[PDB]
Amino acid sequence: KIEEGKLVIWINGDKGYNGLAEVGKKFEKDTGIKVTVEHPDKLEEKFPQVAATGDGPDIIFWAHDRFGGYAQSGLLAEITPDKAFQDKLYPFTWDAVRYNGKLIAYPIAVEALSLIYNKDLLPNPPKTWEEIPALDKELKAKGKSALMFNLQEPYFTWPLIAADGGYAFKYAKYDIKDVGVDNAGAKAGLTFLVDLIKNKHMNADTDYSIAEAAFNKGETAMTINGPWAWSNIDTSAVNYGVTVLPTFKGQPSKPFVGVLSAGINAASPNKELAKEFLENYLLTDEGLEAVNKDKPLGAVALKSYEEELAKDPRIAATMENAQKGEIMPNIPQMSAFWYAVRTAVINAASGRQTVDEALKDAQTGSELYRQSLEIISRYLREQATGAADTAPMGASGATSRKALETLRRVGDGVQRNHETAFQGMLRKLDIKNEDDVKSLSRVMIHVFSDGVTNWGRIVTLISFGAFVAKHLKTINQESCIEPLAESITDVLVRTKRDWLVKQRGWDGFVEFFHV
Ligand SMILES: Cc1c(-c2c(-c3ccc(F)cc3)sc3ncnc(O[C@H](Cc4ccccc4OCc4cnccn4)C(=O)O)c23)ccc(OCCN2CCN(C)CC2)c1Cl
Ligand SMILES: OC[C@H]1O[C@H](O[C@H]2[C@H](O)[C@@H](O)[C@@H](O)O[C@@H]2CO)[C@H](O)[C@@H](O)[C@@H]1O
Ligand SMILES: [Cl-]
Repeated sequence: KIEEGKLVIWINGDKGYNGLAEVGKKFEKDTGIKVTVEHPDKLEEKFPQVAATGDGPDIIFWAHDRFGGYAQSGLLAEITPDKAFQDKLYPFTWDAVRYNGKLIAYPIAVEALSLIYNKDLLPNPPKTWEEIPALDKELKAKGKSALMFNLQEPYFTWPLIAADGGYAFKYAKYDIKDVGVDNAGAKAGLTFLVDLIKNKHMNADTDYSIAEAAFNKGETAMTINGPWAWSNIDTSAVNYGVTVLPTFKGQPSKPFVGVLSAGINAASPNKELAKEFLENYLLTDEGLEAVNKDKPLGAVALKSYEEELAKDPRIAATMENAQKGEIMPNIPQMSAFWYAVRTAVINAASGRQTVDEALKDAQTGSELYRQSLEIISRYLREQATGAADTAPMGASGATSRKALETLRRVGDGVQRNHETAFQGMLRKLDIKNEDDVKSLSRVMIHVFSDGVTNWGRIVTLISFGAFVAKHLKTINQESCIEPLAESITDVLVRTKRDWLVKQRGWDGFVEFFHV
């Protein structure tokens, strides 16, 4: 599906895509290979959908956080630069694009949010979130507002949510069992935001465009944005500074740090062309300058050029915020985490849910994959061997234990009553190895995805997995069970995410079958 002898590149509409296209023309000069740069809407949602069918761009640009998802689904080429090239970029940038030990992208630039303030309105920007209300009242008396930023994307609100002890996945590797979305710190940050809105210091409908227009016209004294934004402010002749984000309850705002990264599509027939492009045209002083001059990249991964721009106090401020922040995890569940928190912030801001209701649903949504896997993996393995897993359930272990106990009753019942259809389907598929299992997964993915949503169909999906798992054990294919459990889990949580959260996840399963 992807055309050989050219390069199609996807990059977000806020990045320097005219600059990248100029690096594209220089490549075409040397090679006679045309480079098309596109910035489609939602490209971070479209890439996984199209790339799975062997379609999409040759190169996708996004922050590193989405790339583990892409790599796990087999959508990215392993990149293998030689030592001489690896040494040209900061090790910590390479770390951002490492997944299960393999480099899955080229790092381009380190991004963090800063407080951007209009020096003519606000000579001294506020050190604390707590002083922004009184600053707003002072500025409204003069026909201005204190602060506007994008309330539609949780990336911009996260630094406040995280300040007093909100976190996504705990680090001390990343404990995926430990989600800090509905703890006291997260509640405190989101409550402060909702109070700002309730008190008319901010408007819940403010998005990227409205904040940018209002700051760049000198109507609001402050915004929160990344380096990409600076170009448009330079154009506006607002006298702006870039500074440390305000503290909350005495603690730094903790922005989620992104490394803008360039991944090669696994389905691309143009991998050597993509590698030559990214290594020897883009990731050079001249290539990054071309992009940076269009929309600023931040602290670039390329040591030689980072040194040249390091003296810029806007970069200095970006790295001060990044140091108070945390590098985003690249784990496959990041997409689910962001979707959950996006919904929680929009709903709390709008009044559709209270902060407690919004962050509860977000915690459920963020924990959904790992919780579902634990139940589904334990059911298939204990069905297959006749022996339960001794290891303790961990956090939400009561939910997991009671869901496992319910599924034992209800799942054993479907395997007994539907033995005929299950044996029939198992006998048709000639399951004798991991290849046969992967093929089954593809079919079962289709049949489950295509049908209606209720606990019975969900039990049927998991119970068929149990039925198959018993087969795999008896034919010395036990190593195929975990990958089957991961397949079932993946399609369950991806295709029924909203319904599952609406039911309070596995608590709803336990209550629905309570007798
Ligand atoms: C495992 C399965 C599925 C199935 C998957 C499947 C299919 C093919 C594969 F290769 C692998 C997995 S993933 C999946 N996920 C959800 N539901 C599924 O099935 C149900 C229908 C169903 C079938 C059999 C037993 C029970 C049962 O539903 C009980 C139920 C339903 N709704 C509420 C409450 N209870 C459905 O789609 O609604 C499936 C679909 C049809 C099906 O059998 C259909 C009958 N066939 C006749 C011909 N024979 C050779 C074969 C049998 C079977 Cl065995
Ligand atoms: O809002 C959730 C969103 O946050 C990040 O996306 C940032 C991106 O890193 C920046 O490069 C810039 O474009 O703004 C985006 C926010 O609108 C995550 O990278 C992304 O995965 C996540 O969905
Ligand atoms: Cl409100």
